[PDB]
Amino acid sequence: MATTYEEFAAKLDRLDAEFAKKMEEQNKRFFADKPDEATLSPEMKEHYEKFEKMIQEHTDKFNKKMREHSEHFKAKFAELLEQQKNAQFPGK
Repeated sequence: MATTYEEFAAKLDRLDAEFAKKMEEQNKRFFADKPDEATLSPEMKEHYEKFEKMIQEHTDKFNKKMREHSEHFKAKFAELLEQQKNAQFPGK
């Protein structure tokens, strides 16, 4: 279900606010590698790999300026999963 992420990661690349600060937490993937029930797949680890490359490229500094709108972006994560989940299930 990486789609939900592949769809948001495409539009978030223009914000580098949340996704930019979320990728930096990748290092935590180790300390938090432990099982959390969800046992999510690397579906997001394969796509997010395209964002990190932007961090050191410039996004790292962008997240500082776009951080002003990161308030509404950090929330998008909630709808991110609904983006596709809803895109392939028209009802509500």
